[PDB]
Order: sequence, then structure tokens, then C-alpha cells
Amino acid sequence: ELPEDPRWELPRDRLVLGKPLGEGAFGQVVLAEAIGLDKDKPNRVTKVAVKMLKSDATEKDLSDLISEMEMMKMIGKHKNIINLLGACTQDGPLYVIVEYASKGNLREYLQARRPPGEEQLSSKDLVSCAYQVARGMEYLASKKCIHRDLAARNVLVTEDNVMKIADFGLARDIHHIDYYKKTTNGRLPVKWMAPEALFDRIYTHQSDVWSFGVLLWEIFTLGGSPYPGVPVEELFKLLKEGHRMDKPSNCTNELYMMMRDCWHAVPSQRPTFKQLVEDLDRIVALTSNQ
Ligand SMILES: *S(=O)(=O)c1cc(C(=O)OC[C@H]2O[C@@H](n3cnc4c(N)ncnc43)[C@H](O)[C@@H]2O)ccc1CC
Repeated sequence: ELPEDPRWELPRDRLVLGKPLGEGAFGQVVLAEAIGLDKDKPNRVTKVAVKMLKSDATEKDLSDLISEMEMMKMIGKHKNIINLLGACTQDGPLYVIVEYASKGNLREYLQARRPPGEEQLSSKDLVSCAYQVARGMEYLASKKCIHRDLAARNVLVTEDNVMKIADFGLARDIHHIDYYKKTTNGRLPVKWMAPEALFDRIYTHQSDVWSFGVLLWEIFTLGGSPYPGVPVEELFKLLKEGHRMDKPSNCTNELYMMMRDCWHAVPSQRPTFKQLVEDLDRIVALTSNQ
């Protein structure tokens, strides 16, 4: 059984479970409606996302879920991250309630708004999106949190087009990861990892800045796939040689200098998220919406 925490505990009959949002091998997430989430307003419903364990689940699976929830509690609230909203831990299965992003992940979001060959994105929108992710990371970095898998897939979009970093409190042991394991879409995660993290198993804020650069590339290609057709072994050889991706079309020289700056071979020489936030702020201001 779990110890109760009156800070986040919500009654089970106050949560109306709905349709599934997706599964995996660890757990599953479902859409739901929560009544009286806020103490002040107990007669209004709020759409939320609920994470739970699956059927044949180990004690390790359960321990990881608890860890994720605990990390979120300590980290605190921020507009550009998926925030914790409550939990059902007593007399039943564990339910972790978080904010709901109705427009899916950033990759999907971008791909659906590409030009034809329903909604479109201006240059300012793209830069604004980048600015939001940098702010989220800046906050997370301030609370000593290292993401380890920052990518477009792990960034969700709300109904009012707000970017929110997801899966940041995840518990994933180093040296147990499969480099050859692919994603649901068919991409390899090793393609977002800084060289030092990929070869020497060293994760830091600076390694997350490297992944942010690949994320910038994903934004300006509207959801492109990095290193398409490149297997793991050839990826290693490209990184050892200093290879860097080419500048996407309809990207300014200034934004492609930023990407390169994030991909600096020496980790101390890349910009911090505090700096990235400042630069993107000035760029958003000067970028056309026409
Ligand atoms: S878990 O730790 O196994 C886990 C599971 C999932 C997952 O099943 O993802 C499936 C789909 O659900 C979407 N999704 C997750 N969280 C949200 C929120 N808050 N709003 C909307 N949609 C959400 C995913 O984007 C995916 O399509 C994901 C992550 C974990 C943690 C490692």
C-alpha cells in the first residue's frame, strides 16, 4: 500500500475515465474528466490525462511510476512543462493525474501543418515554438533536472497552442538502454544524444543543449527525421568525424548558427538555456508573421 499525501490526493469517484491515449510496455495513458479538481470550483469538469500501470506489471514498474510522480512534486509548476494535478493512491490502482495536451506531440503537430503537395504556421510561430521549449528547459535546469531524451516527440501541445515538455521526471537507468531500439514512428533515439553521452555515458545540462539543437532542426524542417536511412554504426562514424547536418531551407543564417552553437564539440563552449531563452526572445520580436 501507498502512504497518503493530502497535498495531491483526489477521491476516486471524482475521476471519470475515458478513451485511451496510447499504450506501451511500461504503462498506459487515458483521457479523463475530473470533477472539482480545484477546491474553489467543485461543480465544473476538467479534462486531464491519467497514467496507470498495465495488467501484467512488476513491482519495479510500480516503483518507477511512483518515482516519476515524486519527482514532479519536488520540481514545481511551470507553464511550459506537463504539470502534476493530483493522484488516486488509496484503496485501488495508482492513478497519476497530469495536464492534458489535446494537439498531440510536437512532431505530429508540425507534420499536420505542412504545405500541400487546414492550419498553417508562419515564421514567427516556428520561432515562438522554439522559445517556449527553451523556457521550459530553462526552468527544469534551474531545479537541477536533466532530461536525457529531449526531442520533438517528448514535447506536447495544448488546445491553446502551448508547448509543454513531457517525460522529464522519468526514471531510466543508464547502461540498460538499447541503442538499436526504435521508436513507434521508426526513428532511433541515439540521433538526439550528445557525443559524450553516447560514448562516455555522461549526461549534463550541456548534453540536453545538444539535443535542443537537433530539436531546432526538427522545428525548421516541420517534423523532419534526422539522419534518414543512417544506422547506428554509421551514426558513430559520422559523430567521430565531426559531421554536422546541413541547414534546412527557409531557415535564417542566424538560427542555423544557433543550431551549430548547440552542437559544439566541447560541452563547456555550447550556450546555456538561459542564453538561448534571451536570444530567441530578441529573434521572435524581429521575425515576420507575414
Ligand atoms: S509510461 O511510463 O509507460 C509512458 C507511457 C506513454 C504512453 O503510453 O504514451 C502514449 C501516447 O499518450 C500520449 N500522451 C501522454 N501524455 C499525454 C498528455 N499529458 N496529454 C496528451 N497525450 C499524452 C503520448 O504523446 C503518446 O502518443 C508515454 C510516456 C510514458 C513515460 C515514459
